[PDB]
Amino acid sequence: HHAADYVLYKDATKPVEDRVADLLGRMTLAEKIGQMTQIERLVATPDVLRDNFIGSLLSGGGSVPRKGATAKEWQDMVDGFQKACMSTRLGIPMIYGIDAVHGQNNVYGATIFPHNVGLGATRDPYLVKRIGEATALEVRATGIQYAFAPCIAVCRDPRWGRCYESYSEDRRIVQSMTELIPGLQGDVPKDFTSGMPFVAGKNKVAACAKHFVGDGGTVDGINENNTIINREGLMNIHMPAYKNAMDKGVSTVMISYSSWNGVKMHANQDLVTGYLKDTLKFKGFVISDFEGIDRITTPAGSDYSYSVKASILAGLDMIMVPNKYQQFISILTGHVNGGVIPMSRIDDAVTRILRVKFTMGLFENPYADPAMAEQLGKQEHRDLAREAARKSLVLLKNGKTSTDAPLLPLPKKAPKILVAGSHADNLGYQCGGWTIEWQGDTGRTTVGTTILEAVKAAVDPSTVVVFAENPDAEFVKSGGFSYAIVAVGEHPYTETKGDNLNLTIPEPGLSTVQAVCGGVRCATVLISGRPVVVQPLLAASDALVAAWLPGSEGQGVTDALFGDFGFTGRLPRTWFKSVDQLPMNVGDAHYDPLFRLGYGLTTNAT
Ligand SMILES: OC[C@H]1O[C@@H](S[C@@H]2[C@@H](O)[C@H](O)O[C@H](CO)[C@H]2O)[C@H](O)[C@@H](O)[C@@H]1O
Ligand SMILES: *[C@@H]1O[C@H](CO)[C@@H](O)[C@H](O)[C@H]1NC(C)=O
Ligand SMILES: *[C@@H]1O[C@H](CO)[C@@H](O)[C@H](O)[C@H]1NC(C)=O
Ligand SMILES: *[C@@H]1O[C@H](CO)[C@@H](O)[C@H](O)[C@H]1NC(C)=O
Repeated sequence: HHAADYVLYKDATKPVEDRVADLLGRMTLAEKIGQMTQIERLVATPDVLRDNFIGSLLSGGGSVPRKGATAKEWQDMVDGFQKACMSTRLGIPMIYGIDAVHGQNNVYGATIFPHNVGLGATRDPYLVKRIGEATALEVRATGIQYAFAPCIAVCRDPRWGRCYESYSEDRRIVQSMTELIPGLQGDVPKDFTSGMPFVAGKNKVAACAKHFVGDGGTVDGINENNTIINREGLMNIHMPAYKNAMDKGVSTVMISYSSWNGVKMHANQDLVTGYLKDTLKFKGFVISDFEGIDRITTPAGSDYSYSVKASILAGLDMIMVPNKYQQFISILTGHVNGGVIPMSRIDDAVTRILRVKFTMGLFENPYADPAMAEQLGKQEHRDLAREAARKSLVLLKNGKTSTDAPLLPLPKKAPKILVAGSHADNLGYQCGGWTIEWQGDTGRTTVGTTILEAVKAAVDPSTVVVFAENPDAEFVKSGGFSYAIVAVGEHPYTETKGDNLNLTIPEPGLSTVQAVCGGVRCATVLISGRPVVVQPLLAASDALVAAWLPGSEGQGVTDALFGDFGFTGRLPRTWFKSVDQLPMNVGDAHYDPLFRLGYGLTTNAT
């Protein structure tokens, strides 16, 4: 279709499938295996990307060009990698992935949204769609085209360190929140075939339903462990939201480190090929988790030849190596050369990877748009995060007796008020894991508003606000305070570091609540990724709010505390009486919760 040097796959007017087949037909084995290889930016250089025909890069948690990097710095980094990839013989652009799981959270100045558990509390799928829309803009602000989200785990045991990444223990809630996908990617057209990948264009990103499948069902909530459940239970609890994701055109699916009845997901042909590809008709690409294939074996990485064979034969398309690319490429090349892995399997993997790239417009817009840089941390997106934080809050108690005056909403005008606790003025703590660093961090790690700052921004000018992180009982009794807001809870964590068999918040937390509430009426704001042992906190407190991990916009908390809006959040998980009960989920035979799934007190706006 026209000039003498015409190349069909480079023609933007041609159908995606024709472009895919045209390109695939021209590729060497090296070029094919290259597409299947995703590497960390930490090991990438122009020569590496060119010489190995690399298909993808990622930033893992905390993998950044430098701390405090601007959006333009990120764009320049990604574009530098892309220029190298576009200089190959075939000029196949790389796709760059990142964990943008509650905003573009590795990036300084990015809006940080509430984590998924709090979003489940909102029961507001359209809110979550809007969060996806805002997240896509902030990801593209940094030049990145691919977000490793949503996590559609159905966390069945809050001892899991990733429970906060699950919208709910109830698969119906998780299904509803798959609206994140068309937020990130754009809405699919009316005609759309379930299982096809979709991204609308350069202002949207590819999404990733993860981690397939049963990541939330592991024994005792042990991260990456074994999910022991029959097929009926897997299909009833852990699988449904993957079908919703297919219906919404999710572009990629990431495989879980976990096992199902002792079979590693990264080696499970029956589920990856038989079910996801052949039954759900998924036509996007399947990606490993980080060193996921290494962890097929015990010890991890002890037979990488086997890891490569098992994973590629199981049906994975792209391997998040992410560091030992030469070994990966060498081993896979050897397996193909030896007939151990057929060319049909390689061609399928590359077909899927190319399909996603062509579909999303990556060949037409391989480089960043400098005009998008200003999307990062945009006030409109912060306003959305503030709305989400407020809606996520679950009011658990509002008065010690049925006859007391309800404490909340608090008055904005009072002579003197106390703000206290380890979590009252700690932005990193209110964001939790996957914020700037992989595991999160403490203190003023990004741009945002702490609970203390939010209180100061909310109150009447005549109201004196005193901050004391851990005041003693005498300080409070002598202080002349009208009331106190005390914020405590969990420290940031991610993945296995968050696995926790006791679910008791660190001290000082309870001691501070007891000291404060003993001296003045108190509203306790509990920051956590999950239900934690709460009876002692409740006993001390006049009012108590489960605020989850609300993100950068602390004013969402004060919007409800001071009555600008009513409390509306409802528990998206069971609140247990004790950890000895676990696992214990809504619908179980011997269900004995402290607060049932769906529980939440309300207030009316002042
Ligand atoms: O970052 C890519 C994927 O990685 C793993 S987390 C990974 C971790 O396993 C590794 O030890 O450290 C990396 C960098 O700190 C993490 O990104 C997670 O399981 C996925 O959810 C995530 O999408
Ligand atoms: C589960 O965890 C135990 C204890 O660390 C470990 O020995 C076992 O191999 C794990 N099982 C799986 C399937 O990951
Ligand atoms: C609870 O477990 C966590 C994580 O395993 C640990 O850091 C903490 O010390 C434990 N707390 C108690 C009270 O045992
Ligand atoms: C809140 O409004 C509802 C609905 O009108 C009402 O039933 C309830 O009594 C109100 N509570 C307060 C404290 O105003």
